[PDB]
Amino acid sequence: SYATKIHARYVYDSRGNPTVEVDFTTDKGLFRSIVPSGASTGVHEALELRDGDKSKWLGKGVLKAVANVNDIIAPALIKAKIDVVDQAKIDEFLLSLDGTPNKSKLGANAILGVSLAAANAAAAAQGIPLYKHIANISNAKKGKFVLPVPFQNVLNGGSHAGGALAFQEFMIAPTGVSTFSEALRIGSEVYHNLKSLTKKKYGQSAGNVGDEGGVAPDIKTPKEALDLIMDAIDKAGYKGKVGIAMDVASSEFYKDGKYDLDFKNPESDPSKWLSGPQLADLYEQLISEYPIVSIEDPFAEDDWDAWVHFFERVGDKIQIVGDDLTVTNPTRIKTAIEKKAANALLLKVNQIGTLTESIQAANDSYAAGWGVMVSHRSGETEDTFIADLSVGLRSGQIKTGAPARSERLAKLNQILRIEEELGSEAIYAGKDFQKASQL
Amino acid sequence: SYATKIHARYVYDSRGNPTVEVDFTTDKGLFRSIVPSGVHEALELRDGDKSKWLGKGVLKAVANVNDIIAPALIKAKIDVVDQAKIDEFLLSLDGTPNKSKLGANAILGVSLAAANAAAAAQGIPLYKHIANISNAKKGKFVLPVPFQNVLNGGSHAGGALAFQEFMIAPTGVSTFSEALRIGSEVYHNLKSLTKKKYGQSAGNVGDEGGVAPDIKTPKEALDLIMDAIDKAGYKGKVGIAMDVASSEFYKDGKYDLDFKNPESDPSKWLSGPQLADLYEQLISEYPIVSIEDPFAEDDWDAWVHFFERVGDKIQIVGDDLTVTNPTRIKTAIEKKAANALLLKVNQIGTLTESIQAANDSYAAGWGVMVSHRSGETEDTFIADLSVGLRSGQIKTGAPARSERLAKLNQILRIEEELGSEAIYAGKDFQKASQL
Ligand SMILES: O=C(O)[C@@H](CO)OP(=O)(O)O
Ligand SMILES: [Mg+2]
Ligand SMILES: [Mg+2]
Ligand SMILES: [Mg+2]
Repeated sequence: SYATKIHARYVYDSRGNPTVEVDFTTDKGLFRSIVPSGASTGVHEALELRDGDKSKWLGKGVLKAVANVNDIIAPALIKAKIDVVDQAKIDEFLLSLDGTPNKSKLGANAILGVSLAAANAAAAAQGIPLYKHIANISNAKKGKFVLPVPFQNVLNGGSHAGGALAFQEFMIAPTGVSTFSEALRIGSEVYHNLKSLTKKKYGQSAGNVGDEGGVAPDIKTPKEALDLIMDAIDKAGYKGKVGIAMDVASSEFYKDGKYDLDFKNPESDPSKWLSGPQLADLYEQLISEYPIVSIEDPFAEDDWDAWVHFFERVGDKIQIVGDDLTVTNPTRIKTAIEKKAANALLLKVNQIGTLTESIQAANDSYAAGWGVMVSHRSGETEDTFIADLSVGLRSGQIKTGAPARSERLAKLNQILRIEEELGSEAIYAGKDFQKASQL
Repeated sequence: SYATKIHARYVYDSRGNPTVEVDFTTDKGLFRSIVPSGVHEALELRDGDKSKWLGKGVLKAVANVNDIIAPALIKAKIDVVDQAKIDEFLLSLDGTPNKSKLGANAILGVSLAAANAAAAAQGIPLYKHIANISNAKKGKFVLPVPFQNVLNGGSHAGGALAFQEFMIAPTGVSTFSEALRIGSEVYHNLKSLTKKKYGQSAGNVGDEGGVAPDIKTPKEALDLIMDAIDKAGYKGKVGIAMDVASSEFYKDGKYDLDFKNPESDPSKWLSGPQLADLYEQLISEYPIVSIEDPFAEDDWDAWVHFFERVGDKIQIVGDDLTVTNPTRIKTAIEKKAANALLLKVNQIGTLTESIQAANDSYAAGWGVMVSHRSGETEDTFIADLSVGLRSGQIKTGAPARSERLAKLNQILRIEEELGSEAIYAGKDFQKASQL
């Protein structure tokens, strides 16, 4: 099976900004993939190509990226007649057209849609589900399929919501149940309880949501957020069954070698900005005070010494996830493994730009004993690729939003479909999320 | 082409509540539909088990599809292209006047999925199959004006603002693509202005993707929208629509525009005529092109009087008035209460009945605005429905949250597919079905 037609268009993401959609046609039909887009994007991410025409979409058009697909990538790839099942060859071909380390000739947002749609087409060519094709090409361990713990960002801050809260994501992780369906039900019940409690304490507007569907109360401290979530877990009836995770996204508030926990205040007092050591101490206290099982981007994207020190302190007690640190990039992951800076990778296909490189990132992580959490971006779409990716890679953990806003539920609903299809051939990762690939 | 397998499951809607999804398999493949969620409505069946989803499970509706509808329909071997026969069969199976045995949520999923299978059986897009079975005027397809709910009040905001929905309608351009782009730009400008004026928190979004700052008066809301249109660079090109949802503040035959204040002075509540005056003033000061539920759901005389006043200058839309209900619709047409209907397919429960309600409206010279629900999904059926029915109007949210954008994105795909065989309804949205 090879591409007969490849056509790109722009569509609107969940924030109302344009992004790239690719239609990849073979003998088996038309396969569509849509590229997501971040807000708190790491400086080391592959290039997201935007038009910069201030008169259209506030400079956020993707007409140039779409044209790169239609006029450069499409005719070259179609001429090549590459078997879509050979994902590595598809991706090698796409990388050859760009020839830059950060995909800055064509744009990662031109390349990725083609890479992902090829994988969908390949699944169809073999008459297998996408998650099985991914398990094949990633060399996942053979046995039961592992369904991921849904890490649900139920309270949004940082760059994803207006208000004072600096830390980006406060997540629940329903690890203390035996099935994915139960975990999603519990997440939805805790979330609804949280919405009710948030409106009662902070007013109706606090129950409106951030970019990823979490409630967005205007609060200044992590303690206030965590206390709210603990109350929701308790009032929903699931005390002791629900872990908490954070994405600090600390690069967003790293200034003058320090960390501003009031960074959205134009008049933030710089005498109150924390050093690396001061911020590390705050985490150690929170990890003791709350059932926090995972912290992501606790220090800035190149603040290696701070990660290394913190890992020495608490790496055996919690999952420590690289996101902006690692940017789903094997070269950065190598450095992080050598330095002992983290013990898990946040896997974002659009940080690196091809499925093959994303899978290499995952396998490099697994080889080092790391966990992998497959992730959405804050600018998401109706695309559901990451659901199948999370299952195929046997990650045992996915981050794809609060159980609100359908760019989030679309992924969670797809896992429900996968769970039903597999029946007893699947197990839910549950408490084993961190080492799920080995199960 | 007939059903070889029909299977339902629950999935989660855009508010995190369960809803029904149907997989309908034929020789052409698997076709999926998902049902949305919000005495005159078809009834959605919920489980009421307070220990699961706070009583909002749809296990019973799902079981009705799997154990009752699927085997009966599969046995009957009905050609899916014959939507009317499919829906007649489904209605016969239930037999109740409001679909309360099997549930409207069980019935609609099968009805919509069958339509998708039927399009595939004929090798045509869903919007074309809908055009065919609805007997839409032959000629160019009409792409709808997106009525985009950018700013919320009423029960959706903590301020005094009594009116429920403020929408933009980018009518002053020649293409759907340009309309949607302008809508996105105006929305982003509105968000920015809202955060500046009311604080960063006021930028966080409601169920349909709009913002809900603490606003005091309709004038304050409309001035904010006008400022966003102007700052975005599209002065004169963008209409405004309102959903007043006036039943929410109708008390003792009067209209309390400060209904969220428990000490609202009843001597300041507006009479029907005073509220009509207010609307007339707003229509003269702002480019308001449509008002939904300007008067309460059974305050018929008020609608009739208001229609005689301004029915020739603006669209007047029934929602609570009409409830996608054939008899309420008849009454409204006979009384001359309004000139447009909100079409909510899940309020009536089959595609055939939805199309009948649209055609009854068109026959009376009414407009039809195809509508989302508050609880939406990644399903895009209503995009193809708005195009196939030649409605010229769709209400499917702000340009934020993908249960809203998925519909608008589908229209982009339809637009590209059609090229010169499509026209944008633009300023002609009211009578688009006759364009
Ligand atoms: O930092 C993050 O983990 C992401 C995903 O939630 O947000 P964004 O896509 O804006 O980077
Ligand atoms: Mg980020
Ligand atoms: Mg992150
Ligand atoms: Mg209404």
